[PDB]
Amino acid sequence: MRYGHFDDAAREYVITTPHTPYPWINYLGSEQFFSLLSHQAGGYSFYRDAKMRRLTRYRYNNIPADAGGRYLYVNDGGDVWTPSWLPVKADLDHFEARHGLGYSRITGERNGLKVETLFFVPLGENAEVQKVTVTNTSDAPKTATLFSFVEFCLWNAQDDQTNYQRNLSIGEVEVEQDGPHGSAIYHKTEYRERRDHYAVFGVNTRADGFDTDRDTFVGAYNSLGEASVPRAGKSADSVASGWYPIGSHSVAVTLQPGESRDLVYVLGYLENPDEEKWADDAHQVVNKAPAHALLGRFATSEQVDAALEALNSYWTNLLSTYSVSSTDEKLDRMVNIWNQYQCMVTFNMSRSASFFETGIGRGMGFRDSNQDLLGFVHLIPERARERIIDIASTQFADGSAYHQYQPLTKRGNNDIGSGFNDDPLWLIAGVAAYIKESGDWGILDEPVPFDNEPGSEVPLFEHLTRSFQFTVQNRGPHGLPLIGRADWNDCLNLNCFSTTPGESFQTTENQAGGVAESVFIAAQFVLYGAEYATLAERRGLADVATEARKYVDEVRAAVLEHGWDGQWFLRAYDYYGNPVGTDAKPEGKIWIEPQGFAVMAGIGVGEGPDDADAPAVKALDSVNEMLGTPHGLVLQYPAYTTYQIELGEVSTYPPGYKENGGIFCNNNPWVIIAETVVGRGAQAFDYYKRITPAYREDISDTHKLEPYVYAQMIAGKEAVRAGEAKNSWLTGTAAWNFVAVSQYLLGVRPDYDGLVVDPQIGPDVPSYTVTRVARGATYEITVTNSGAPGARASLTVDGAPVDGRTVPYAPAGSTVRVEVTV
Amino acid sequence: MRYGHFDDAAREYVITTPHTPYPWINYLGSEQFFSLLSHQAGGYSFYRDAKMRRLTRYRYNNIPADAGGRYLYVNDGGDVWTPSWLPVKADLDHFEARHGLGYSRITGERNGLKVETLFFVPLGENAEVQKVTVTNTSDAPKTATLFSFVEFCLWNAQDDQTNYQRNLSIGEVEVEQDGPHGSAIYHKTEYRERRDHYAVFGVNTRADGFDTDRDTFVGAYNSLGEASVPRAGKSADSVASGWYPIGSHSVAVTLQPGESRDLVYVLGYLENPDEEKWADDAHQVVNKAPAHALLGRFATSEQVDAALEALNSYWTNLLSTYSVSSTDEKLDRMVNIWNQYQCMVTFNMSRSASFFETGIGRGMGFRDSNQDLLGFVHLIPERARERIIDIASTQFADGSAYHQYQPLTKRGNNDIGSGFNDDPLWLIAGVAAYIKESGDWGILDEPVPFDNEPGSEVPLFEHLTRSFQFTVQNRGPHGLPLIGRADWNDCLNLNCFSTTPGESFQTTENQAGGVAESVFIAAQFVLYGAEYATLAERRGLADVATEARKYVDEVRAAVLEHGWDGQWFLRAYDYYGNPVGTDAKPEGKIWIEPQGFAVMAGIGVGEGPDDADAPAVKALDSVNEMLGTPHGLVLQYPAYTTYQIELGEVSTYPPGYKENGGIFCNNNPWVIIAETVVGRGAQAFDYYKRITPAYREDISDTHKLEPYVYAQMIAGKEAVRAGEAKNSWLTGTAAWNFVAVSQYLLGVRPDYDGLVVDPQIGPDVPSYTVTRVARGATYEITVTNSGAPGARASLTVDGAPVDGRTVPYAPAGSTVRVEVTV
Ligand SMILES: OC[C@H]1O[C@@H](O)[C@H](O)[C@@H](O)[C@@H]1O
Ligand SMILES: OC[C@H]1O[C@@H](O)[C@H](O)[C@@H](O)[C@@H]1O
Ligand SMILES: [K+]
Ligand SMILES: [K+]
Repeated sequence: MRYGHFDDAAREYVITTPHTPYPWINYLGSEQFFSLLSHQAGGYSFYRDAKMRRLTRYRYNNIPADAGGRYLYVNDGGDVWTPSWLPVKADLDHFEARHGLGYSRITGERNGLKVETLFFVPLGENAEVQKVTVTNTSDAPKTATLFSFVEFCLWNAQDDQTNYQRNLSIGEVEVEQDGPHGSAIYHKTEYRERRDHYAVFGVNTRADGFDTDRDTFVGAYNSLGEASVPRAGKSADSVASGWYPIGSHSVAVTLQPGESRDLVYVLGYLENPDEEKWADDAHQVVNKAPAHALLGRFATSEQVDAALEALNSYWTNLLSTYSVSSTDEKLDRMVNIWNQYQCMVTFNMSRSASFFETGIGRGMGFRDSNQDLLGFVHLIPERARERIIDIASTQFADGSAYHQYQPLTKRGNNDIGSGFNDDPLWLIAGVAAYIKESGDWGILDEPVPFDNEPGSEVPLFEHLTRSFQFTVQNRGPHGLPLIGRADWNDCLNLNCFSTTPGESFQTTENQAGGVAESVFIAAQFVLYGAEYATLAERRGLADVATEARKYVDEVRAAVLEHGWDGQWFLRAYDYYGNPVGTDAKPEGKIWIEPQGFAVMAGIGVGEGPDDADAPAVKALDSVNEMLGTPHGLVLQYPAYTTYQIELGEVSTYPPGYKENGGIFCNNNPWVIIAETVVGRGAQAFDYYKRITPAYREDISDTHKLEPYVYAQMIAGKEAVRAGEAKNSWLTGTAAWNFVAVSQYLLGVRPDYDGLVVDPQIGPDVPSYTVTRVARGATYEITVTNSGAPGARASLTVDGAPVDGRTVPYAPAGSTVRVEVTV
Repeated sequence: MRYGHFDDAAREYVITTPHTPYPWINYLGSEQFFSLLSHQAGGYSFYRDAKMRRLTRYRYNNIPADAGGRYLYVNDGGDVWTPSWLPVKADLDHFEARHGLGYSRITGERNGLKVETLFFVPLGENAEVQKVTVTNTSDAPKTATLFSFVEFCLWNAQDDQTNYQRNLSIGEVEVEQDGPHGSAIYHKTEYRERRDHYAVFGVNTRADGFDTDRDTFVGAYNSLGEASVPRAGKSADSVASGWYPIGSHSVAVTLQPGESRDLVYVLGYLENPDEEKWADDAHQVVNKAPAHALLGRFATSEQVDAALEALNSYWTNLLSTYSVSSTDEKLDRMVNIWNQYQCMVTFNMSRSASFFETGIGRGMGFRDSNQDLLGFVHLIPERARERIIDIASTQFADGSAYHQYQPLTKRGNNDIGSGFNDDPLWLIAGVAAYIKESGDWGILDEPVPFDNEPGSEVPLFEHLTRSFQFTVQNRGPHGLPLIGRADWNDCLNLNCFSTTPGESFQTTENQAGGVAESVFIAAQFVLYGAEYATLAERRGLADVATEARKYVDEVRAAVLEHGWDGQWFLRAYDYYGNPVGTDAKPEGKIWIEPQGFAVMAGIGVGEGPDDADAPAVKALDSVNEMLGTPHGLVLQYPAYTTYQIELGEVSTYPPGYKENGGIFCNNNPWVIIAETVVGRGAQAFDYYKRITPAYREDISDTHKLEPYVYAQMIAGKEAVRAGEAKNSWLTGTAAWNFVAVSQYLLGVRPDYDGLVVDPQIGPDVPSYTVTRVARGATYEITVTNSGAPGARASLTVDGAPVDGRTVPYAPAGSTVRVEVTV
C-alpha cells in the first residue's frame, strides 16, 4: 500500500495524494535557517534554534493534524480553495507534492487554475522563499485573487505557547505596501526592547491589500479552512496591536487560457547592529535596509531559479563523496540519496525539532551529535570538525559532560538530565571517526575549554583523556563501568527508585550509592577505548597508550567473566548488584544493546560464523530468535508488564513501545555490524532491509510515517500497533545505518592510514561498484561477491595483488582502481 | 451593547447568543476539583493543581478559540449538531447559556429537539457532573443518537503539550460497557507506574457504543466540527493504544411529542491506596470500586438535583455574611453576588489557570494569596486560616519568601522569580485582615515552619516579626525599603539591566549592589507595619511595639522628605539613586501605586478634602488629571515609548497595555480607598463604577471579556485598543474592590475590637442598609447619606447615641441595629 513513489533521477519523493496516513515532512535549509515543511505546506521555520528564534507558529496535536502552515488561498469567482488541500479541503482535480533535497514543490489544481509552489531555503540566506506559478488550464479567461498567509510566532516558542498573560499585549508589526520590490510586512515583536532581529514576509509585486491580524483575516468562530478574508475576496488591511500577528498579501491576477504568472514570496530573518536598529532618531521605526536587500535578491523568478540550481549543485557535490551502483535499486537510492540527506538533517537538528520533537526542551545532544558525526564526517568534514569543538567545549574537567547544549548559545544545560555515563565515550567515537575520515590529526591540538570557560582551554586530545579516565575511575564491583543516570538507553535508570508521579525520570534526582553497572558502557569502552589507545600512541604517548590497552583488556575480560548470561550478554547489574537481562528473570530476559555492541567490539568472536560455541554467535542467535520481527529487532524480550521500580523509566511504557519492547532502531545497526563481524553478511543485510525506508515503502500504511527516512521507533511484536513508527527523521538510526551499509555491508571504510575494503553483505548483492573519495583521491571499487558465509575479500589494486584488505591511502588527485573478490 | 443580562433572583448571568466577543467562562468547584467552562462548553478540569493533575485537554490560542470541550453531538435523521453551537456551528432555533454559582446550564434546540445540559462540581466530590435533558418539542415521535465527547489530558499538562516523543506511546484506557450503573470509560495513563489515580467518564445508561481513540472518532483530516463517528451515526468502539485517548458514548434516544429524557454523565477523579490499585493479580486491570461508587452517587436525576440544591444552600450560606440593599441595583448585584463569587475563585485559583493564565508556570502566589485573603476572610474564615499557615510555611527564616508554591505539594518554588521585596509585608496584611474579621488571636500562636522544614517551627507571630524586620533591615540611603527584584509591580526591575533577548525579566538573574528603593514598599510598610505593631501590643510586647511604631514613623518621614516630587509621590530610586516617577523625566512622570498606597497609609493627609496644601490631595488630583480615563486609571503617564534598560520589563510593553500605561485594575481600589480617606466619597465611587463589571456591561462590545467579573488589565488611553480587557477572572482586583466597596465606600469594616461604620460614597447612593454578620452577631446597618463632601458618619445603636464610628463587638446571637447619619 503506497501514497507516492521515489523518483531517483530527480532525487525526490513524490507524494500523489493529500490523504497520507500522517503528515509527511521535508526539512529546508542546511546551514543556520531551517523549515519543517509537510506535504500540505504545514510546519514552521526558525533561525539556529527552534526554541529561541522561531519565526512562525505551528500547533502540535492540532485537530486535525497539521492545520497551519504557509497557505495560499485562491478565490476564483467566490470559490475559495488552497492548492495544499488543507486547510480548506476543497476537491482538487490534481494534487502532487514532491520533497527534494533542500526544496519541495506542492501543486494543486481546481476548476481550471493550477497553483504550483516551490519552497526552499537558499544557500547563504536566512529565509524561506516560495515561487508560486498560477496557470489557467481552462479554455476561457480566469480572474482570481491570491491571499498568502503565515502566522508568526513570538520568537521564544515556550513563551509563545504558555505566557499569554504577558504576550497577548506585545505583538507588533509594520506594513510597507509600497516597498522597493513590492509589498512587505514586518513582524517586530520585542524589537522595541532586547531583540536586534525581526521577520519580514514580502512579495515581489505591489499587493492589492494586506492583513497582519489573525482574528481579522480568519474571522470570529472560524478555522483556517473557513477564513473570512479570502471568502470576502478582499484583504481587510488589518494592522495588529497585540493578539496574533500574521503576514498576508492579496494579489488579483487575470490570465488568458494557457497563460501563467509567477509570484515570489519571502519569509526572512533579519538582524541589525544595535547602533543601526532604527530608521529614525526617536527609535520608533525599524531599519528596513537588510529586509529590502533580501527582497531585492529574490525579486525575479530568474533569481529564484539560479538559487535553486546552486542548491542542486551543492547537493550533487555533497553526494559525490560516497556512491554505489549495484543490482538493488532500493539499496542504491538509500546509499546515494536518502540516508545521506537524512544525516545532514540529523547533523543540523540533533533531536530538537520535528513533527514529534517539539523544538522546546531539546537542543544539540552530546551523545546524539557524536553519533550523528559517524554518518556525517564524509559529507562536510570542516563542519564536523567545528561540531566536535563545540561539543567538547561543553564537557567538564572530570570527563563528564552536559548532556546537550542550547543551539543558539552553544552552552550546555541539564534540561533533560545529567550524568549519562555513556556520554564521555561518544566523544572519543566522534573524534576517531573524524580523524579516520579526514587525516586531520591536527584537531587533537585544537584548544578546547571545559564548560565554555575562557582560559580553561586544553588540547582536544586531553578532553579525550578526561573521557577515557572517567570510565576507568568509575567501574563497579565486577570491573564494569558504573551506569550513572542511564547509559545509551535513557530509560535504564538504576539509581532512581521514583514513586512520585509525573516527575521526569530524565531529570529526577538520583540516589547516591549502590553498585549499578552497565554491560553496554563496558562494550563501548572496549570499542572506543581501543581508539583512544591508538590516538595516544600516535601522539608519542607510549606509556599512556600501554596503560590504556591494559584497561581496555581488563574491561573486555570483565564482560566475558561477569557479563555473560549463558546464551547472551547480561545487560547490567542493578543498584543491589543483581543481574539485569538474565534468563533467570521472567521479563527483560535479553536486551539487545550489549549483544550488538559487545560483538562490534570483538568480544566473544570465535573461529567463524559456523562456530556454534562462540559467545558472539550464541548471543546473535538469541537476538535472532527472541528479538526478531518482520519490522526489525525489539529492544528486550519479554517486555515488562508491571512497573519495576529498580529499573526506572523503561517499564512505564506499555509493552511493544519505545524502550519497553519497541524496535528502537538506533540499536539495530549495532546488531547488523556485529553480524558482519562474525561473518554472516546475509543475516546482517536482512536486518538492514527490515528497518530501511526504501524496503518498507510497500507497507506505507503500516509504517504510517515518511517512507524515505528512518524513524526512532517502530512498534514491536508485543504492541497492538506492531509495525507502526513514531518519531521520524530525528534519530541516531540515520547515522548508524549509514555506517552499517556504507562501511560494513558494502564494506568501504576509512581507517587511520588506509581505506579498508571488506564487503560482508551476503548473496543478495552479488555485484556492485562503490565510488569513494577519501583523502583527496577517488577509489573505484569493483566488487564481485559470492556472499558465502564467512568469505572475506581479497584485493588487487591498479593491476597488482595486495596483502589483506587495507589499501594505503593514495596521493590526492589519484584514481585508484580496486578489484574486490569475495 | 449586551450579549446577555444578569438574573439577580437566580444569581446567574444569562448569555443569549453563542456569538460573544470572546469565550466567557465560569468556574465549577470551590474545594479541590475545578472546571473551567465557557458558554460553548469549552475548557477543562483538574484536581488540586492545573499543571500536575489536569484530567482533560484544552488548547489555548486555538483557531477558532475554544474549539474543544464537553460536547454532545446529536444526530437527528443524519443531521449532526451540538447544543453548545461550537464545534459544529449548526443553526439553532434557540440557544442560551446560564452561568451560576458553581454550575452552568447551556441549552440549544434544533429541528424539534431541545438539549439542555447542567454542568457542576458537586460538594464533597472530585467530579464534573452533567445532567442532560433532551426534549421532543415537535408534534411527532422523534429518534436521535447522542454521542458524548471529552478529550483526556495526560495529567501533567506541560508534558502533555511538549513531550510527544515519549507520551504518544503511553495513553491507556479501559472500557466497561456493562458496569453497575451504565457504561464507563477509564483513562489510566501512567497508573501502570507511579500514579495511584485514574479518570472515569461514564453515563447512567448502557451505551449503544463507545470510542476511546480520538483519531477514530474524529476521522483523519477532520476538525471536531466535522467528527466522523457522529456523522456516520454509529460509534466505532475504538480502544486506544497511545495517541489521543478520549471518552465518548453513543446513546440512542426515542421521544414522544413533548417527552423528555435525562441522561447523567460524570467525569471523575479517583484514587486507590497503593495496595488496592488492581482488580487482578497480574496488575493489568484497575480497581474500579471508587468509580463504581461515584457513578452510583450520580445514577439518577434525583441525586443530581439534591446535590445542585445542596450547592445552592451552600452559596446562600456563604453570601449571608455581607449584603446590601441600596437604590443602585448594579452596586447591589456586585456586592451581593458577583464580587463575592469572584473572591472565592481567586482564593482557590490564585493566578494559576484561566483562559489567559495557562495553568503551567503559576501556582499559589505569596503576594496574590495574601491580597486574595483580604476579600475572602469573611466568606470562610477557617479556610482562610489554613491558607495563612500554608503561605507562611513557604517563608524563609530571614523573612523573605518563595514568591509562590506548587498547589499539589504546598512547597515554594522560584519558577516565576524570587526576591520580590513587597512579599514579606503582604503576610502581615493577610493576618491582620484575618484577625480583624474573626477575633482568632490564637492563630498567632500556631507553630509554623520556615520552607516546610521539620523542626523549624516558630509561632506565626514570629513569622510576622521576620517580615517586619526584613523591611527594617533592608532600607536604602533615603530610608526607603530596597526594592529587590520588583515590588507589587512585577515589571519595575531596577536591578536587572538585561540586554539578552527572551530571558524572562521575572526570573533572569539580578545585579548585586546599587541603591534601588521603592516608594511603594515604604507606603506598604507604613500601612502594615502599624498593624504588626498593634498585634505586638495585644501580645504584651511593649518593647517590640514601641520600636515598631518608631520605624513606621521613620519611613513615613522618609516618604515625605525623599518620596515627594511636588505634586505627587515619587515611585522609586533606581540602581544609581536616580528618581523614578518624577516630573523631571519626559515619560513615566507619575505612577499610580504610591499615590493610592501612601494615602491609604495616611501619608500627606491634611485638614480635609479641600485642604489644597495637603500632599495627599495634590497627589490624588494629579492622578485624576494625568491617569484618569473613562475606563479607569492608567498605571503611569506618559507611557514609555523606548526601552529603558534601567527599569526592566516595564517599557517592553507597547504603550497602553499591562504595566506600561494599561489600566492595571488591582491598583485602582487603592486610589478609591485613598479618596475615601481624604473625604471625597463622590470621586471614590466614580472610580469604582469605571472598572466595575455591572457598570461596564452596557459596553460589552468594548470590554470584550466576561461582563460579570473583574479582569487584570483594561487597555489604557495610549492603546489603539483603549477599553478592551485581557486576563479576566484571576486578579487581585477582585479582593481589593471588595475591600473598597464593602469596607470603605459602604463603610462597614471590621477592626480588632469593634465594627467601624464609616460610609464615604458620595450623593449617588443616598440610602442603603448593610446586613453584616461579625463575630457571631448580626448588625443591621441603616444609612441615610447626604454625600456631602467630607461629611462622615454619626451613629446611634439600639436607640442610643454612641461616640465615634466604631461599634464595640456585641455578643454572638445579638441583632444590633445601627442607625447611620452622614
Ligand atoms: O510572572 C507573572 C508576571 O509576568 C509579567 O510578565 C507581567 O507583566 C506581570 O503582570 C505578571 O504578574
Ligand atoms: O529526554 C529524552 C528521552 O526521553 C525519554 O522519555 C524517552 O523514553 C527517550 O527515548 C528519550 O531519549
Ligand atoms: K537514547
Ligand atoms: K503584580
